Amino acid sequence: MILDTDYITEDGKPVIRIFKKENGEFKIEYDRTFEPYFYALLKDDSAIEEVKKITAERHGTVVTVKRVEKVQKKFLGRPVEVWKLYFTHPQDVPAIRDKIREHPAVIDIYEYDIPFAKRYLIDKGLVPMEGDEELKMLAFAIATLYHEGEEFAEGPILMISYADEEGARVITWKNVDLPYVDVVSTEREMIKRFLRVVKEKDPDVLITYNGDNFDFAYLKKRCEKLGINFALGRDGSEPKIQRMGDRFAVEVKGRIHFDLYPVIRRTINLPTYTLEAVYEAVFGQPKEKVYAEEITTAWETGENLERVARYSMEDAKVTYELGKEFLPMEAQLSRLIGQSLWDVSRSSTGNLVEWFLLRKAYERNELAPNKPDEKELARRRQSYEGGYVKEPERGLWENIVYLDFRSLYPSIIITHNVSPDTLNREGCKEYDVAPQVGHRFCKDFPGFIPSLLGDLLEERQKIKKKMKATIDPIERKLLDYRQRRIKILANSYYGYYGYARARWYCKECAESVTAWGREYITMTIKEIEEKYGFKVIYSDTDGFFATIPGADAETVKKKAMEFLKYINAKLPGALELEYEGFYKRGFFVTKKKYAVIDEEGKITTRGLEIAKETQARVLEALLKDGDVEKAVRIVKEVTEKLSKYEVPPEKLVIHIQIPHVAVAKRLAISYIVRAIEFDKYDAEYYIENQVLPAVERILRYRKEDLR
Repeated sequence: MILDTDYITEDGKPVIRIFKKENGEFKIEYDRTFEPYFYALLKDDSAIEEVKKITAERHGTVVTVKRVEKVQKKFLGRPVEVWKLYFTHPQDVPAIRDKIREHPAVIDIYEYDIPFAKRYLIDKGLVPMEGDEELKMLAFAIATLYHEGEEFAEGPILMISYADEEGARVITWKNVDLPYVDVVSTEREMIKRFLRVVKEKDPDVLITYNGDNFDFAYLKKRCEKLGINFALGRDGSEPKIQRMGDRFAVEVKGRIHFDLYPVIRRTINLPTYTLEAVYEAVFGQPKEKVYAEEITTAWETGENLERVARYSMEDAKVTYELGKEFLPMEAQLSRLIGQSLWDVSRSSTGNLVEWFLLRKAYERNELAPNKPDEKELARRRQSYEGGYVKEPERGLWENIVYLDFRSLYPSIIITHNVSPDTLNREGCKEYDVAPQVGHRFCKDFPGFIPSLLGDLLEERQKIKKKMKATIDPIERKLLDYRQRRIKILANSYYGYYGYARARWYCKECAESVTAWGREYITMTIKEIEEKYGFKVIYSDTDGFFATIPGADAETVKKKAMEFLKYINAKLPGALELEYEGFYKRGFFVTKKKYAVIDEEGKITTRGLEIAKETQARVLEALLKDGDVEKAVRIVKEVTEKLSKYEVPPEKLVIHIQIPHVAVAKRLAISYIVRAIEFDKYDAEYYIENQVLPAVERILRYRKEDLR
């Protein structure tokens, strides 16, 4: 399995090394054959003699142009004559490329900012994270001592917790008595112990949570403070720090630093991104949290070190449990994109497609356009973004079927050949004009993007076919993660067209897909009402709900299957409209806020929602019971229990802490009322101001009719 690629300079010559676990042992390959390059397009091949003598300077050693060959590539669907400029070392390119573009006879410069390490993977066709070998993993986290005002990492570390397969142990420094805790000498010996623990297992993945911005920076500052080489790279090197724009990143050479925070950030939307909230959002188990003030109160005194050590151990366990969950799906993404798991885990969705396009561009000899210059980069961000959802029909509806579009936006791209190269082509025999926006796209020749897109969907079906007829469940899990990965990549193409930093940027293509998306739904938002009964209630992009009014619960299903076979033969090729599921009593209030049922309970969704109890008492009556007023009639009967001071009050309690911080000033942490106590009347405001969202959000009669 290829883990990563980079280069070392040897005698001023670059040497690509391919870190790869082959069989059960780690291995380093070496390739001194490879050499960097970029392209130049010029007026006449006369000045190629003048441009070869363009020289720059790096480290007081003059930079030269090594060799040059003339190659032919198709750029914007038409072949071009560009020159492949070779050089000796990779860092020669940033020092001379602007001076070659500086030449008056050179028109433009191409493929000059691709990292040398990643360029090698593309041009050599080497796909990372391939094969059936298995990677050793170990998760570790550090818990330290904190004081305000003090600079970063001034205080020492208290215990390094590490979790591998076969258990989670904790190395420490003070004396705590637990079967999974190791004490030794000082803060220095515990590092050399942990550095010993790491190399003994020799893992391929060092799993961390927020390790790019906390753990490694903290470990490094104190290691140099105590004069110890932090040997973590399998070649004896120390973890390198990348700039990565705003925040920083850390890589361990020979291994894969898998920071969970960036990947958790991409796939989940949470109010706070703490390990405890992340652990239960992914697995459902609560996780106790020991704070920075409690951790700096136990060690300094020695009182109750039983919890400060056990919290770090659990931090290690869940970071391993999360990494073991999220890494297998992130490995197929790297094998799909063709970059290291390190590069892929910290990449935005748009840059994932960019890496994937550069790969396909090289195989198909497509010259890659350049990144935007800074003037046009600020010009692309001003672009108007417009997506609209028709307002949902209000009321209570039953016997509903939800119809869904099979990959609407990518299917629009392949059918109409939506691409920057086919855009406004000259002299073509057939065009497709987009609705309202009016862009033309040639159809005689397939575009670069739509050709690749069709090769992705027609590669996911061929994989979903193979998921069945495979017996090993872990093998079905491999194909399950890849097919689920192709869909995300394909759905990122429409967003890539609007991506500002994108190379294959085409705002004309993006507006067309939205217009075609709007045209195709509204065409089928009707066409079902005029010919098949069936008036629609809710309708977002790629999906709409519909039902026949006052029809049988089964007749709608039998009528829903008839319309599908009709428009599926009416729509173009890739446009497939599919059947998702059946629903009974359901209501819709403004776009994107809805709650329905199926046929056996279970609130299909909420998308909108003491009071935690009252709100669930409004939902079930509105859907399962389906009575009209009742829910309004019921909440009006909360004042009879709450404002009358006659409902069990010890639920008024807000068990959530960090009225605000005044009870802490009063207690110079559950509470209800500047009180704790309890066992004397409560407040006449919570009954309305805390149940208003339990009603007004869902109930849209008079909001004071419940008062």
